[PDB]
Amino acid sequence: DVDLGPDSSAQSCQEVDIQPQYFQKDWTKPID
Ligand SMILES: *[C@@H]1O[C@H](CO)[C@@H](O[C@@H]2O[C@H](CO)[C@@H](O)[C@H](O)[C@H]2NC(C)=O)[C@H](O)[C@H]1NC(C)=O
Repeated sequence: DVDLGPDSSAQSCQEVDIQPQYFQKDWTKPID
């Protein structure tokens, strides 16, 4: 077992905005 340093001292996790409709793009690179 190894040690991965000290734990995080943050009092709050980060805030995000999830919009999956903006990430749907038609870029196809199929395997050839
Ligand atoms: C950054 O991450 C590395 C990787 O875990 C930390 O290195 C460890 O530090 C602890 C502190 O006691 C040691 O016990 C481990 O042996 C170290 N592991 C390695 C692979 O180096 C490092 O402390 C971290 N730095 C900060 C500032 O969090």
